[PDB]
Amino acid sequence: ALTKSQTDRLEVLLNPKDEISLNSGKPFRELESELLSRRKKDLQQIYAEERENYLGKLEREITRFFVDRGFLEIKSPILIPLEYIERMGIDNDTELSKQIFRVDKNFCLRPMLAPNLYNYLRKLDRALPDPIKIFEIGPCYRKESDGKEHLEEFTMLGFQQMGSGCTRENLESIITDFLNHLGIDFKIVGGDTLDVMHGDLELSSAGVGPIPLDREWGIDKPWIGAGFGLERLLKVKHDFKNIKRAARSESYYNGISTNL
Amino acid sequence: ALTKSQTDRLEVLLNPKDEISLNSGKPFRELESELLSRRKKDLQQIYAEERENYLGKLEREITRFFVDRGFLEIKSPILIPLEYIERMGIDNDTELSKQIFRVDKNFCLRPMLAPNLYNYLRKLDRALPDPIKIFEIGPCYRKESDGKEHLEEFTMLGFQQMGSGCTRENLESIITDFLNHLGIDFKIVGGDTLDVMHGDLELSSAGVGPIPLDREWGIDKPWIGAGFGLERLLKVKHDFKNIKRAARSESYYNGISTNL
Ligand SMILES: Nc1ncnc2c1ncn2[C@@H]1O[C@H](COP(=O)(O)OP(=O)(O)NP(=O)(O)O)[C@@H](O)[C@H]1O
Ligand SMILES: Nc1ncnc2c1ncn2[C@@H]1O[C@H](COP(=O)(O)OP(=O)(O)NP(=O)(O)O)[C@@H](O)[C@H]1O
Ligand SMILES: N[C@@H](Cc1cccc(Cl)c1)C(=O)O
Ligand SMILES: N[C@@H](Cc1cccc(Cl)c1)C(=O)O
Ligand SMILES: [Mg+2]
Ligand SMILES: [Mg+2]
Ligand SMILES: [Mg+2]
Ligand SMILES: [Mg+2]
Repeated sequence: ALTKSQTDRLEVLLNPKDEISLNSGKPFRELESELLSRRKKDLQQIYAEERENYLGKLEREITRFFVDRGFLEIKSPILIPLEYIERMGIDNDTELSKQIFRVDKNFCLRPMLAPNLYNYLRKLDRALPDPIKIFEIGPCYRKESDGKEHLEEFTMLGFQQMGSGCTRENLESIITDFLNHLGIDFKIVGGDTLDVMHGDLELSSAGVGPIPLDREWGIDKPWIGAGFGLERLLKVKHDFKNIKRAARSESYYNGISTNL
Repeated sequence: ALTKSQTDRLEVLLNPKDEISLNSGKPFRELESELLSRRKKDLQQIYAEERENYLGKLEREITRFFVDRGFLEIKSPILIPLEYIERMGIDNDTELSKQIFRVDKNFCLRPMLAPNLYNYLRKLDRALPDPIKIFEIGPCYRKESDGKEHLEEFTMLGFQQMGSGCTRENLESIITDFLNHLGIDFKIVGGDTLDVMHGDLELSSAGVGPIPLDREWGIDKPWIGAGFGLERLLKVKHDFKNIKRAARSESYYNGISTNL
């Protein structure tokens, strides 16, 4: 019989599309050599043909979707002033206050895109015609307990529209077109707040403004927006058992173990 | 006559393609209203047509170049173990040792891509045919003195080939094809080491292995590689006077002031 340590080793080499019975009679060394051969072949095929990383490719595909729908592509700082966290209403009572990676005395790694998106909406309202539609994709950081659905370093899509047309119906239409474009099953469950679920996994939280917090950011128009984790989208699309398979990582490439 | 503070204000609104004499007789309020009008028009045109961010677009264009040349696209952690810095030979004597953004007790924001690229070359050598060609584009972080050519948060392209064909000629051919593809003037000046210059501005440092440091990373094959700053490429291509115009930023969008 396989030890638990041996099954752990085989599980890192197992891909969802495999159809191998680990619990059958075959010895560990033979099961391991078979899986090593397939994963090496998987990497050789990627190298010979497409050569694109799942996380980079997903970001490029989402970028094309939102640019084509009239949203301006934003690239804003990842290292942000610590004051932005408090100004978001994240005080000691909230969970997120304990999840911040602090840097130096006055900076942190952003755990969210909302502060920079607020700042862009306010500034662009002086220049662009109504409605203002923006989006950003990039790294975000949170301290988390170990869990199959959370990374400490992940990638967030955030989009926001401000001005006319900021209805819940329009928000649900964006989400619906977006996930049907990507081929990801979902249910929307519900200022108004709204979560996008895949089974028990949260793909997104979405919001409809105005809300009282807007005033602190110099915002006084209605808005709709949502934030999606890219690694969670990849986990669902590729049926990964653990989100570590979709992360920026030295241990996995497109969900394939790099320890061969 | 304009005050220095007024000229500073006008300089943030001035774009390289403008042809306005600030030192002429026109009053500040009129020069400011003219420049505000043009920059608002510039943003409106981006929003109406392409809607792509210069830094995102450049990353996508570089990605296509290297994928098409047979390099595997890597996305590796930005928050890296602090031990990687020492293992790179960065001790107290080097400048880079004082430039590290530390996070928690044992992590830092990566100032370079070399450690993760080394780790990928070693792991992929067990799976991929010779030669192994990889590249990564993403955020890097260094503490810097104020200067028109440096950001504390920037974006690095790093590529590396390991195995056969790792000659200086082949390295110079990659660099030359790459920058002629982008339309960026350069001179290459010179294990062997090699810098890619635009006038007095360093676009890249490049290297040819083996070097003694490889052994610490489990590497024992020849290699060639180089690292390029994306914001410096944008600064040259768009003739920005200060690299702040090309950065991830809340103050500039595609080199256009957002404070209008
Ligand atoms: N640690 C994380 N790892 C991966 N994705 C994350 C992480 N935290 C948040 N996300 C994603 O970012 C989206 C928006 O962030 P947010 O609504 O603040 O998350 P959240 O409410 O903390 N979700 P959860 O922690 O799963 O209950 C989420 O719906 C997830 O898709
Ligand atoms: N602070 C920075 N801001 C922007 N680009 C940078 C920065 N540091 C390095 N780069 C870019 O990354 C490339 C490779 O890094 P590296 O060779 O370590 O830089 P460097 O030797 O410290 N250059 P410099 O600081 O200008 O003398 C450089 O050639 C630049 O294009
Ligand atoms: N609240 C998360 C996700 C998000 C982003 C943007 C907009 C909304 Cl409504 C939600 C963040 O600030 O990044
Ligand atoms: N030395 C810089 C630039 C670089 C990257 C990769 C390879 C070479 Cl030769 C040079 C870094 O480690 O990121
Ligand atoms: Mg959470
Ligand atoms: Mg949520
Ligand atoms: Mg330097
Ligand atoms: Mg250098």
